[PDB]
Amino acid sequence: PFKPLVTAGIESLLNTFLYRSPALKTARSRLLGKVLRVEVKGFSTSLILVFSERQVDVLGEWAGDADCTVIAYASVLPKLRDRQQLTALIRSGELEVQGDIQVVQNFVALADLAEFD
Amino acid sequence: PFKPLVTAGIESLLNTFLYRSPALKTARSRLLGKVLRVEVKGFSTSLILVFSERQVDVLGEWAGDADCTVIAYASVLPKLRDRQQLTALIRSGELEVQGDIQVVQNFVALADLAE
Amino acid sequence: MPFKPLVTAGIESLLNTFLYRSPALKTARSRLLGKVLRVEVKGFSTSLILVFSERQVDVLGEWAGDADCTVIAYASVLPKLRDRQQLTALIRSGELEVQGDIQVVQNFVALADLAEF
Amino acid sequence: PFKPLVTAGIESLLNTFLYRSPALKTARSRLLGKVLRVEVKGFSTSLILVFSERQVDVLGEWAGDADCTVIAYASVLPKLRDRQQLTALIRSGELEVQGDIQVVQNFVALADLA
Ligand SMILES: [Ca+2]
Ligand SMILES: [Ca+2]
Ligand SMILES: [Ca+2]
Ligand SMILES: [Ca+2]
Ligand SMILES: [Ca+2]
Ligand SMILES: [Ca+2]
Ligand SMILES: [Ca+2]
Ligand SMILES: [Ca+2]
Ligand SMILES: [Ca+2]
Ligand SMILES: [Ca+2]
Ligand SMILES: [Ca+2]
Ligand SMILES: [Ca+2]
Ligand SMILES: [Ca+2]
Ligand SMILES: [Ca+2]
Ligand SMILES: [Ca+2]
Ligand SMILES: [Ca+2]
Repeated sequence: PFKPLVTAGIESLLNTFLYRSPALKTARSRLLGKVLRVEVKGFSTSLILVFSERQVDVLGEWAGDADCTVIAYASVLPKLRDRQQLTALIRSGELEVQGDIQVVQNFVALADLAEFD
Repeated sequence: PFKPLVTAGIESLLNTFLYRSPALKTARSRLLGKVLRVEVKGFSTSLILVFSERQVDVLGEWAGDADCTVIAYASVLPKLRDRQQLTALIRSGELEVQGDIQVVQNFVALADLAE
Repeated sequence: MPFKPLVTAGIESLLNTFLYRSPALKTARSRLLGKVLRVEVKGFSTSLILVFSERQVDVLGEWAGDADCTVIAYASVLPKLRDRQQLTALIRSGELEVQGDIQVVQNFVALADLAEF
Repeated sequence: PFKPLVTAGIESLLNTFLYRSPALKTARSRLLGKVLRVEVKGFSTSLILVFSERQVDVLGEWAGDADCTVIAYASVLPKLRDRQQLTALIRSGELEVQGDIQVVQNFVALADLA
């Protein structure tokens, strides 16, 4: 399978850009204890992001309850890099939000200020 | 340095009794991604339990939102060993539950299976 | 882009997902507790340092210390370090060079062989 | 039952104080892949500390050979909190060091920074 390689590469990417900088501590702390389930529309699978203080875990399977579920095609997910693009994708129907919309809004705010040094 | 030793001793106790047995897997999985903030009434301090697949983190301070908040004096907290004791503690007023009562019900069911 | 920080993080993610999740791999993992395996990727002329603990494996890009076992091979031969029945042939062929404690790479390959991908 | 609770409580304490701060990264990296066996002299028990990048593992038992072994009574072991403290305990005879003394020196330097 290619899913174990996709979840590991996404985990690597999110942690390198969102969890390395001390400037991103406040944006990361808004996501503390949150689970963001992403339902990939093209493929039959989901990606589950679990947010901690020092890391984000990106899982293929999760027996728990998610605080926010986002349903979209693989192609639209890289566009979730700011609040302006998130409002447009919801409006266009491209992205469906379930649960606490503030989880995905705080994710996109953290992603908007992604940096590595 | 009293509180850091209490949170570490509680974390040690919870993981040794609740996270070691493979028989407790189903009870543990009902607590996955849940946060249980305990407000210790006597000492006016809190203990925050965060539940994962392989462990429970016990923290002195937590900046997030809790799924369930239990308010009681330190003396009543060790009595959360089964569902019969929980129902009595709530009824007597000794224990106060806020949020999702199912988080504390699944905690005492997991604690009942430990010993 | 920082491919090395992303590569070490993606490798760390996979090794932990496949080798550190199953309770069947507990004994194989325990043979590696306290060991450091340095891998020199011949094509890229960069190294990966694996540090083995009880509950996890840490993957570092740089380390100024001395590793218990250093394995030198090209990126393409490294996925072949999954068959315990082949590691002896790998070494004989010259494809993989072992320095230090050969029992570290033998126990890594045996742990990797037990895992299901 | 007592020992699994002691090793787990010590593991919890060491990780909370030594493995949380990014300022302790360099001190932690000197301990990478090292095993420090601690022989508690009062109780007939040992604690084995295994140092990684992101955590310390505290084990009750281990069949391997440790990089360093420290032998002392439970009462003197909380005094291993700085480099001047360790030099005094060795001098006085209160603490016995076996193996690589640099493992315990780097542990006490990491503990001093906390
Ligand atoms: Ca697509
Ligand atoms: Ca939650
Ligand atoms: Ca309080
Ligand atoms: Ca508090
Ligand atoms: Ca809050
Ligand atoms: Ca009380
Ligand atoms: Ca009962
Ligand atoms: Ca019972
Ligand atoms: Ca070693
Ligand atoms: Ca095989
Ligand atoms: Ca196999
Ligand atoms: Ca003894
Ligand atoms: Ca012993
Ligand atoms: Ca442990
Ligand atoms: Ca000093
Ligand atoms: Ca100090």
